[PDB]
Amino acid sequence: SLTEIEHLVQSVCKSYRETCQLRLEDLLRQRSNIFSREEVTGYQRKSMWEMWERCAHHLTEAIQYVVEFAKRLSGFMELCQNDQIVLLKAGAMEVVLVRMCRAYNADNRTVFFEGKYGGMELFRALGCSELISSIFDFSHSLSALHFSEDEIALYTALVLINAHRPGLQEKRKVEQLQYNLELAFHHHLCKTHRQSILAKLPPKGKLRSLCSQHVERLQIF
Ligand SMILES: O=S(=O)(c1ccccc1)N(CC(F)(F)F)c1ccc(C(O)(C(F)(F)F)C(F)(F)F)cc1
Repeated sequence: SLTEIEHLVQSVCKSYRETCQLRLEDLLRQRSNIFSREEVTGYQRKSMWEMWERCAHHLTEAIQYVVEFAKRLSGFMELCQNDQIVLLKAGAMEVVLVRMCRAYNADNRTVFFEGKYGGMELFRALGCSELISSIFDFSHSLSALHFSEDEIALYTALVLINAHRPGLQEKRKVEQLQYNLELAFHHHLCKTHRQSILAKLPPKGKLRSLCSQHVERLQIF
């Protein structure tokens, strides 16, 4: 019914609030805390290897919270061990990317990274301009939509629970789950007068195309 769906919305948003890693109020009030021209040089002078192993640490950490988010998600636990791993190893990464836009400031084109805010010149040492630019451009486009926490909660759930991932065994059951989440998302945008964000959402395939490029560069190192 309908009450079930309102419950599902509430259920999903609680799970995100508990597992958002960084509170929005902390990220917003620290927007004035910017790296000095000296501190950026410090990061710029580091080696690829140090810089890669730092970023890979923050990512793994972020993925832990995404995993904890998936576990609190209604229906996910009921799935088999195979489909759980299929959905996670495909989408955990994609969720992390979506989550990142909260840490992005469009006013000065900076991102929160290890305590302070800094532009993309901070990652010079990684040696991959195009990849970093992708991340910033993607976050910038998502930041203009002013995603609420609940919108992020519901959207990331749908990113993660997708019945189009190859190698699913219990496909029919993942469809059912996705379904209810789609409805929950649409219901809530209606309740909040935010139906507008749908047409402004990233096209399906974009998220996946980004991740696939990021994972390939990463596996090198
Ligand atoms: O905090 S991060 O290191 C970060 C990287 C770049 C810009 C801002 C923040 N981290 C973001 C996270 F949400 F995971 F904390 C992050 C680390 C590494 C990446 C990479 O995409 C990849 F491929 F290594 F996973 C890349 F290193 F390529 F940038 C992406 C994001």
